[PDB]
Formats: sequence, C-alpha cells, structure tokens
Amino acid sequence: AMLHIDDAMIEDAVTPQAAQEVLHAAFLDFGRGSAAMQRRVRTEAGGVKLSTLGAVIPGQGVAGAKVYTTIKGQFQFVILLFSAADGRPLATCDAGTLTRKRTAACTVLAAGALARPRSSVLGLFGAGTQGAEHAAQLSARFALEAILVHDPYASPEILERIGRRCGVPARMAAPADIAAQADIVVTATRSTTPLFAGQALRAGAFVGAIGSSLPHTRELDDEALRRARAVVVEWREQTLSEAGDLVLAAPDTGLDAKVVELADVLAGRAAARQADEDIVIYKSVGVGLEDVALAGYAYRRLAAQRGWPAP
Amino acid sequence: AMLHIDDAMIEDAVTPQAAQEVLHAAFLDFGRGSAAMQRRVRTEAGGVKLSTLGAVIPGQGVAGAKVYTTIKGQFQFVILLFSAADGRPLATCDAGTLTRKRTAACTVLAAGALARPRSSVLGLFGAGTQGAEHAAQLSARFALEAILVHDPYASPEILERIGRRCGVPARMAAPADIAAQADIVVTATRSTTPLFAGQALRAGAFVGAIGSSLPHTRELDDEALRRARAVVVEWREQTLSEAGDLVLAAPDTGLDAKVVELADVLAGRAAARQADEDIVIYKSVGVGLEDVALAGYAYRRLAAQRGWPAP
Ligand SMILES: [Cl-]
Ligand SMILES: [Cl-]
Ligand SMILES: [Cl-]
Ligand SMILES: [Cl-]
Ligand SMILES: [Cl-]
Ligand SMILES: [Cl-]
Ligand SMILES: [Cl-]
Repeated sequence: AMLHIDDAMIEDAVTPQAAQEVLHAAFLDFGRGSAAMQRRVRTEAGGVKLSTLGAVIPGQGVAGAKVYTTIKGQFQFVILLFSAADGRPLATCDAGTLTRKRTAACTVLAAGALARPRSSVLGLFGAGTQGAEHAAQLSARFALEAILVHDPYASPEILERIGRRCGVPARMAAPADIAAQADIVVTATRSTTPLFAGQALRAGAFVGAIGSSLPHTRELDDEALRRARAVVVEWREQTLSEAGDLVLAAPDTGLDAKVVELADVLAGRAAARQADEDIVIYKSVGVGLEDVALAGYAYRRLAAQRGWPAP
Repeated sequence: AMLHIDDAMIEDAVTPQAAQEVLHAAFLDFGRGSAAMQRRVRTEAGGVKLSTLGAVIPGQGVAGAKVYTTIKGQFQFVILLFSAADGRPLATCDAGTLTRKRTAACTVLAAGALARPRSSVLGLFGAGTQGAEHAAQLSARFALEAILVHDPYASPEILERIGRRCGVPARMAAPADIAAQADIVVTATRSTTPLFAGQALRAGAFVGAIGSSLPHTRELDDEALRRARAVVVEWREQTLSEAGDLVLAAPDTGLDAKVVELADVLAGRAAARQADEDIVIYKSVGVGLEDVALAGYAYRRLAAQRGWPAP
C-alpha cells in the first residue's frame, strides 16, 4: 500500500498560517511561470462524473492531481502526490480537511491584500465547517469586532462556538443587513440565485465568493460585479470557464477588463484597490495548484516527523 | 490506507488474452455511447510533466484516471480506480505493467481485425519493452514464422530474448527490407522522424504505429498515409490532436476521409479493408478507456482472490 495521509493527519500537521505561507509561495511560483496547473476536466457517463485537476510545483518538490467522482451531487476525492525530483509516487491524501483549510487560507491571502486594513465587521453566508473556518482564519488576520451570520441551520450554540473560537461576538443578521454592514463578506453556499442585491454592498467591501463547484450555482448578481473595482480569480484560464457567475455576466458588467489574477495581487503587481471606496470581489473555484501545494507540505512535515522518505 | 495493486500483481493477474477480451468489450461500450473518456491532458514545469487521462465505464462498474509523471522521457504511472456504483475510491494501481499490456492488447485487437489472417512475417521497429510485448502478444495471435527487427541501439541479446519469448526466429533486418517483407509492421520507438519509406511497404500490410503521441513527431511518412486505405484510431478527438503522424499529414494524403474509429472496426460496422492489396494503418496513442477497463478487471480478479470488497 502507498502511504495515505488522512484528514486527522492533516488536522494536526497543517496550521492555517502555514497553509497561507505555502499557498502564497506556490502562487508566486505560478505567476513567475515556474509552476503549472491542469485545469479541471470532467467526464461523465451513466450519471457518474469523473473530474481531474492538478499541478506541477518543482519549487516545492512536488507534482500531483486531485481526482474525484460526482454522483447525485456528492463528491469522493483522492489526491495523489509525486516527487518532482525523481517522478516517483509519494502518497495519497484525503481532501476534506485539506480543502477546508485551503479555501479559508486563500480567502485570507486575498482579503489581506484587498480588504480594508481596518475591516472590523465580517459577514458570513453559511456557517457550517467552511464558514466557521473562514471566521477563525479571518479573525486572526483582522481586528474583527463582530461576525454577522446568515444560515438557517446555525443555532445559538453554533454561534457561541464560532464566537469563542474567533474571540469575536457572532450573531444572526438578515442578508440585506449583512451586505450593508460588513467590510468582508464570505459566501459559502450551494445557492443558484444571488444572496443579496449588489446595490446593498457596503462601500469598500471585500467579497470572497466561495460558493459551489456544482453546475448552475452562483451567489452574486450582475450588479455586484458591475460595481466592483476588480474581480480577483485564481487563474484567468479556468475561473473564466468554470464559475457560474463569471461565465453568465453580460458584456454590461465590464467584468472582462477588471478580472485580475491572484498571483499578480500577491506579487504586488496588480494595484487592484485604487481607493478606500472600492469594492473588490474574489471568486474562488479551487485550482489544482492549491491542493497539490498543501498536500506536499503535509507530506514533507509528516515525513520529517515519521521518518518517511523525503520528496 | 487505500488498497494497492502493484506491477507484480498485474503481471500475475492479467493475461494478454483476458486483456484483449476486456478491452474489446470496453470499446464496444464506448462505440455505443455508454462509456466516456477524458482526453490526455499534459501539464509541465521545470522539466517535469504531469499527465492525466481516464474514463467512466458504468457497464464494467468502474471509473478512474491514470496519472503519471514524465521526466526525461521516463514515466511513473498510477491509476486511481473508483466504483461507478457508489463513487467510492477502490484502489491505487501501479500502471507500468498495465500500460505495457494494454497497448499491445489493443494493437492485437486491431491486427486481428485488419491484418491478413495468415500473416506470418512481423516487422518490428523498436526492441524495447513496448516492441517486445507487441511481438509476444502478436506471436500468440498469428502463426508467425519470422520476426524482422530494427533497433539502432539494441544489443544482440535483446533480439535473442525476443525470439525465445515469442517462440519465433527473430533476426536483425534493414528498415527497407522489413517494410518490403512484413505482413504486420509495428513501430514502437521514440523517433521524431519516419522510420522507413512508405513506398517500401508490402501490399496488404497492417501497420501498427505505436511510438509517437506528440504532435511534432511522426514514425510514418506521408506516402504511407497516402497509400493506406484506412487509418484506424482509438478516439478521433484525442488521436487527431496528439499524433504528429496525423497532425503533420499533407492534405494530399486524403487522411480526413480515411480515418476510422477502433470501436467501429471491432463492432463490424467499418469494413475498413476493401482489398487484399490494401494497406491499413492503426495509429495508437493510448487512451484512458484502456487503463480504466484493465485496472477494473485486475481489481475484480484480485478482490475475488483476496477477499477485498466488490466494486
Ligand atoms: Cl490545463
Ligand atoms: Cl484601513
Ligand atoms: Cl458567484
Ligand atoms: Cl493588489
Ligand atoms: Cl467521451
Ligand atoms: Cl489469409
Ligand atoms: Cl499512456
């Protein structure tokens, strides 16, 4: 059997701040052209979908792919890691915990660069495990004073849990109230219609639209995209095909000319925010660079800990 | 964790004849539209390539992807196999031996359909792993009396091993003499340019061009394509994009109108050979249907033997 890195191993091996460092470096490599990704490709027959994506990151000594089935809208994932030094397979890796940490770490990287530095109100659409991870990681990055939550399944107990975890009081709020009050809005839903009116967004707001990989899902309306100074994506290529919202946006939004790549933001090449008033949208799809980079870092850390071979 | 199938397990679990039966059935399914494939996709950075391809084959209860690195022409292959019934990951599978077996098995299916039935002279370009496996499986399928081999780098021992494995006298021969004398020609090299003059090919010949899957390399020349009655491919979408033997063809060759898919040949829909004198070319690049189908067969067979869960 190949070495298998499971979710519990990832939970202990990868801190949010390590995840942010690893992803920052991998994106800088991607921007310099010293790392490469495979776009997400989907195949389907008999109601069973198979998808693949991946990356080659020689700067971190790894290459890999994430492969997964989709059946009735449910996913089962395997990440497979190889050595970039000699090409040999290294390990398989669960995707659940890794994806939770990765999604919030990328949102933090983007908000750190593009949200107002003194942001103090976080709005959350969806307060399950991904929403809560975003709240924890963002609370560590910003001096937050409130977390406003919209999720019909949040309970007073979930709110106290998240509040205690973050050290910031969390409370329920209506969608229009979140949009109007929040400096940073994260949307983490399988919605197929817009979560709030673009008109309602606070001046200066950063929106991290995480949403879903599933067909027909979208969270933002044309107005939000039209209002935005910039729409930050992981990769020009994939994110402009993949995402429901970006593909749908009519020529009116001017979306095209305002799309900027995360690597350019992180490298300090984009100058995306011109003014305090600017709205910035970050659209996350998950690209193969991110999974591979974090699984490689986990492999390296667990190997050192356990006497596994170096990548 | 995951169950793993290694190269030694495939060597023992998978005969050529079984591989041919499994692959013939998978192609029929693909031909009927009930199975689907992912084209090969290649990603490269810092001299390290990562490739993926795969398939969903509900009829055989499996889906999966082969993922491999290439570093200086050297490959490391792993198949990730999933259940088409419930989507769950079933196994990792080393795929060195699998790849070797499936490529030769598919060429034997094509030759069985398209070469002269009483073919007795095999011409082989390339006496390495791939060429030798083709010679072995063809020696079982046809009543061969001679194997004529050209490989500019091979030692006398390699040739002696081929003769012994095949139970057929094997000798070194000049490319022009091979082309002139062979009933079946297999090209299994990394040559970037044609190996012999297409004008030299014997009337009636079946030519299995296996070595090239880069759009800038070709093993056959334009005259070969012109002379050929039919050029049979595994899947038009992939082959016509990848195979330099086809990409670089002059319009002169009439290639467009003579391309036929392997599934239509195996289903008895194609009638590709119109005359004994006809030359027929099979251009192979390797496609994900073959990998998935053979990995599923191996899994099922080993699972029955070892008590592993059913797909
Ligand atoms: Cl790609
Ligand atoms: Cl500020
Ligand atoms: Cl959206
Ligand atoms: Cl910026
Ligand atoms: Cl298909
Ligand atoms: Cl005959
Ligand atoms: Cl292959």
